[PDB]
Amino acid sequence: LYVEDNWNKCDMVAIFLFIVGVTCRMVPSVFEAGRTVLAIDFMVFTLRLIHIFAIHKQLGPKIIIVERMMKDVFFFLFFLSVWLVAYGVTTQALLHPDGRLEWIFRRVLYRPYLQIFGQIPLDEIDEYANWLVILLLVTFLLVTNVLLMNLLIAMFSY
Amino acid sequence: EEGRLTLAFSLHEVSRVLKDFLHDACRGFDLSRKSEDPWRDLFLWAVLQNRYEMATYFWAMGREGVAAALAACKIIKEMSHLEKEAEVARTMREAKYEQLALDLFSECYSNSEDRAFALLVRRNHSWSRTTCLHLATEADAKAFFAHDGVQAFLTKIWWGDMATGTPILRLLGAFTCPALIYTNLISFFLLTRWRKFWGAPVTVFLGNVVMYFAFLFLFSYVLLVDFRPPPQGPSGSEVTLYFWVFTLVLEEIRQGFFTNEDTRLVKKFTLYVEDNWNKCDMVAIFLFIVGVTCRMVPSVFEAGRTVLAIDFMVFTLRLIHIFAIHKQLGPKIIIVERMMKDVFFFLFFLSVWLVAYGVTTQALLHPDGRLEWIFRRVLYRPYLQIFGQIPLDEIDEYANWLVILLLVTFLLVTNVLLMNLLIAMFSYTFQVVQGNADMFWKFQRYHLIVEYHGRPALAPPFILLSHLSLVLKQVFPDPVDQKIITWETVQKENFLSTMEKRRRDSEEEVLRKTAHRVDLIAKYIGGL
Amino acid sequence: RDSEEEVLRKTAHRVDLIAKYIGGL
Repeated sequence: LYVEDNWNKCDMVAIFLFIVGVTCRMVPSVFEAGRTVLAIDFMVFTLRLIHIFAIHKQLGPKIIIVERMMKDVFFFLFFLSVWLVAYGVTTQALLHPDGRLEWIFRRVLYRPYLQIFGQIPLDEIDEYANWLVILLLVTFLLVTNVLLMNLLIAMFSY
Repeated sequence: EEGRLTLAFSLHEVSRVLKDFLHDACRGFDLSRKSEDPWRDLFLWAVLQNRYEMATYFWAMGREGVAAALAACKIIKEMSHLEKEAEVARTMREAKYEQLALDLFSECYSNSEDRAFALLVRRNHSWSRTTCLHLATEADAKAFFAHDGVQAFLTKIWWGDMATGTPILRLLGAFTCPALIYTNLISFFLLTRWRKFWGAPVTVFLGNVVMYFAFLFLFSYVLLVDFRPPPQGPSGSEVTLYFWVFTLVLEEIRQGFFTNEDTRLVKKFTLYVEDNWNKCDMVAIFLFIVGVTCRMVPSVFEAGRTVLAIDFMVFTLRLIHIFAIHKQLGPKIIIVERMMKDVFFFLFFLSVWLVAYGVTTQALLHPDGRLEWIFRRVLYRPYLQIFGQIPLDEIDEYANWLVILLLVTFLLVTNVLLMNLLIAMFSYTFQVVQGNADMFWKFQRYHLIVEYHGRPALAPPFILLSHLSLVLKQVFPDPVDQKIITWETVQKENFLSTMEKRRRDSEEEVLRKTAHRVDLIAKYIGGL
Repeated sequence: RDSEEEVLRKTAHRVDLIAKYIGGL
């Protein structure tokens, strides 16, 4: 019944991460790995702090509302991310005929954080006329991702 | 008239009206012999003429009440879609031959919950051997498929073995574990146990979805790095991806045309295309074959690359259907699909507004003969000014241009208001359409469950060998059903009796009865 | 007891009783 909680599991995984990191901290060869594990342990510790709303009448139930929404939010966000990655694959395999896996992955990540955050690199997204029509169709399709975000927030509020 | 033109009424014309209506009543109707199952005959005779009271009466003495109430729903729905005087049509359509079957099945399922599931799969004796589900799907009985009893049936046929109890975690984890491990994990010569544990629908679902992901990633990498010169063209990509997509199309056609029976080919073809997602697969295969034909033309190399790279987009957009079975997420898809029809139009007009703004700005501030320059600048401003980039070096310059830039910044808040209107109507339509979403999802789940029941366990690659085995195989009880019939009748009359008791105990009847008795006793006492 | 359904049923039954009695006469 101790483990039957969800937050007791939070504390358990937190202590596990911290002890793994403190064991890595004794290995001079894995110095950076220990630093990484402690710096994620800190994140789980500071995420533990959420329970202090439980006693506040005004704010308290908002936490459990969010927790209820989170179960569907994770799945829907995962699929939306798969859609975004598919869009990235289409763009990369069409416009730019990048053998470095680092190049492909980092460009797909940057376009998710530049084109979806307000950066249209016309120097790399607009170039002979077939590529222009392709860029047109991509800008055309982006409104579907906007609709997907609208669906997300609508179901979230419902 | 048509029958005599080919080469007053007997029963042949009647039989033909009915067979034209349903084709489930194909037997149909010697003017002397005593009729067989006459109460049905009277049900029909009184439901064709749209007579209600005599119809439900004649029904309340017949054998079945989820076979016949659904056939009568279909018949009156068709006739109401065939009426001329719209008053008669609106009268017919408001007859409710559906609530009767839904009610009889509710009361027939609460009482046993395991005989009901022999009622559905049953081969009805009086209506020429067609299951209650056939009749229920012809009538488009959305209000019947949404019935909790039928939903539990669809579940127990979805899983198949250890039906209600198989958590998704242990289910997915059972991938590699052997027979006895499954026995210790999920309930259910041991080769037959492995068959009964990996022939069920849900295992076919997961197997085919895993093979689908593997197909998409193989196709991605072979569209990315397997474009060797047109001398070889698609070298490693072509063989694999072509084999896969070919067997996939073969699976689609087979499952489309070789599943139910050997009915009319044009009808099956038209109802295959009558979907929206069958059209998705059709246009996908068309795009892929166009691209693979372009891939043989060394002059249009880039065009083939483009067509394949759009084909990939339509393939990966096909993946959306796998939410249909998830209760929590399922109906969100159809909510979005409902909103999309208005979303497309409203977004198109908003885009026209944005382009008009771009034209005003370009024709005012910058007096660009290159069409490329104009179009690309209008596109960039839609992705820079509406995304957070105000180029003051090109939007601010002598004072008239300054006032113009001021007015443009002033007007931008109207586009902000337009976006607010968009999201507001978007959120409203969701609550507006949240009603029928559950019923539509239930219908979709039925179609999906029977679909995945139909197919074998092999994947699209192994679907070749599966269909090979299929073509190879193509190359080479009265007492208990009588018991179920009697039980059906007993439950029908139970339902009728309790409905009549509840109608008697209605307080309107009580008040009218006591008022009439008060009037009688008052007249009597006034007589004295 | 004060439920109006019980009140209505009680008064209807009493009306039926008195009606049967007065019809007997």
